[PDB]
Amino acid sequence: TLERSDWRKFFSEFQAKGTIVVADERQADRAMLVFDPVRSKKRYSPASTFKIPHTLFALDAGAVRDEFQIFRWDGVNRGFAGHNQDQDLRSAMRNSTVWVYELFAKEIGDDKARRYLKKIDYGNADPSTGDYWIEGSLAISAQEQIAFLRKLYRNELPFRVEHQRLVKDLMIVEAGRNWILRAKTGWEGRMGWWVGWVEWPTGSVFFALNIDTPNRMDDLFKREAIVRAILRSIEALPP
Amino acid sequence: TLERSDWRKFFSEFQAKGTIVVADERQADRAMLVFDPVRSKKRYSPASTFKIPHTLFALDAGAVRDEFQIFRWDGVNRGHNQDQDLRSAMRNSTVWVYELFAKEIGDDKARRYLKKIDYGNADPSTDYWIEGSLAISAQEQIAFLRKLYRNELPFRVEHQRLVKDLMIVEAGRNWILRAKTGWEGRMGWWVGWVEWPTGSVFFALNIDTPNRMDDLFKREAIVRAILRSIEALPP
Repeated sequence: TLERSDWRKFFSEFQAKGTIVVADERQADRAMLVFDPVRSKKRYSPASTFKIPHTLFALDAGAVRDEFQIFRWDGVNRGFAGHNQDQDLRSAMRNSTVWVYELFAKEIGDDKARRYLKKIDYGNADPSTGDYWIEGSLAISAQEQIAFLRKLYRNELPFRVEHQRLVKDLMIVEAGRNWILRAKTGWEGRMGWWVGWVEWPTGSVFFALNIDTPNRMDDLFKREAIVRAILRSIEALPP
Repeated sequence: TLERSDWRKFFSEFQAKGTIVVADERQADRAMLVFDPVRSKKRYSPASTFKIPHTLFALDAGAVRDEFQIFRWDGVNRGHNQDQDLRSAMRNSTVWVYELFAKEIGDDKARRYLKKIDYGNADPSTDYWIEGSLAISAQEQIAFLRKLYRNELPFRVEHQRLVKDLMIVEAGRNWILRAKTGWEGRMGWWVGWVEWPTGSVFFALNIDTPNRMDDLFKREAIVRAILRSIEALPP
């Protein structure tokens, strides 16, 4: 691996404190790039980035059939336009609609959740807590997120390939003729994430960033701002 | 269906002659929008738009394992000159890769697949999808695409998802454009759909190409202009 201490300029540009791991697979046998190596190995609640493996759990357990199933909103104003309405998997993913996944968690159960977490060796694989991925015991590091994402990319997770493909499709955030950005944000109040990858004809560039959010909601834009600036600097995103 | 004769302005804007069928599912119980209904039902060689079903045939027959398998370029300069994977083959309409699949699949199996999905006239008599008797209409392309969208085709759902993935041409935070171009020489195509939170908007256009390659840009130009007019693509 290679430390990129010079990347501090990107974090300072947005007055943020955090870490980022970038694994560029476009060429062969390349070192992972990391800013703040120690923090990159520190485990934190995955927050909504957990929707990536959780969707696999839900599809595997039959808690959700496919991308067309609709889950009905209870009418409760949770203070999120994206949340205050019926949802399908894509809207739930795109808007981090936690209540939908709370439904899945209830149907899956704690015992099965533990088995699923163990089979994918996800962080501390501890679902002790309803939303164990937000306020529960579950925690994972930026480096561990990269390892997990690479397995999903390669269809190497112990789930139906159809489910792995559906989740990768749900993760689409942006795309051009020769590139596709797949990612997921996360925020649990004081910690924010943005993990995913951008695929190019010669290979994919994985990333996992987390930052503290002392300004709460006002710091959320920094997640994508920092990652995009870094990705652009290594030509992993169009200029 | 609803004939949008007023859409003639989009074709003339690009000095083109053709047809387009648009199925906007963002709305409940609606008719498809069509320019030149007669031509919309006329069958034409699918050309490279055939790569959508052909990839399913290839995956199903094991001619290709996944999106990571690499097919080595023979070094012939076809004017495609590099090793390819499914995505590069799709994006660039790399016919030789599919000629490879066709050879492994065989004529009998190809005919079986075509009849199973009742694709156009389902006739591979002869690249049968470019210079053979195989032909399909714009309306038939829409029907086929809708089945793929719904994971209703007679193939593994994982294969249908992979093909839909390979078709990605552009995307935004809440929209994804999946499409495939085709050109048989005298005419060309652009078929696919754009997905939005409230539903998907399917399209199938074909136009004549008297100016050959100089007319190719018109395929996307006309469709994009029409999609924008019904807010199916960002302004």
